[PDB]
Amino acid sequence: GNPLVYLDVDANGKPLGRVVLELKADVVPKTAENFRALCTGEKGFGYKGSTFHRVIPSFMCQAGDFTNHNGTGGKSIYGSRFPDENFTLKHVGPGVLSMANAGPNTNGSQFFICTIKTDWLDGKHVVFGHVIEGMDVVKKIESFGSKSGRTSKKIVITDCGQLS
Ligand SMILES: Nc1ccc(CNC(=O)NCC(=O)N2CCC[C@@H]2c2cccc3ccccc23)cc1
Repeated sequence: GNPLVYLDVDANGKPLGRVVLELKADVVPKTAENFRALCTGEKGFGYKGSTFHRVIPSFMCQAGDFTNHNGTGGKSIYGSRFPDENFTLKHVGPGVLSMANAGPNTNGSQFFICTIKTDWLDGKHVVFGHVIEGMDVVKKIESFGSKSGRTSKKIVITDCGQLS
């Protein structure tokens, strides 16, 4: 079935707990496979040690720039960027997992988890999963955000991997 992956997240050196995500490989296999491998780190690189660099309360929490560590970078298992697979899944509510981008067909490794329904991103950002467990962790992360997106705590993915 669909992969289940996890992110263990710190805020200022103390553990917040674990976010578990289902990756919808049945709808978006390529996008799901990318996130899966970046979680395990099996290609030699991935999310372990990277940060949530942009967090905006009542919107979303953005992470995954493990190359430049500032929100301009990241890369996929396929190459630096890969196409928008499809826009079949929608940004329906809190807990939606979706790809950040710099316009059409520029998916890399950056992703976000919504804390509200973000319908205006439908057709622009590829939705590829959702939060199975650990929305409390997502809310903690959200609480350390700000209007500009700058975080008030250092939010790090200390460990990540595949559960099934
Ligand atoms: N591969 C790659 C991906 C992203 C980037 C940098 N691009 C972005 O951060 N773009 C914005 C973006 O993807 N998102 C996800 C929802 C959060 C943010 C976003 C998306 C759409 C509207 C937003 C309005 C205000 C603040 C953030 C907005 C560079 C390289």
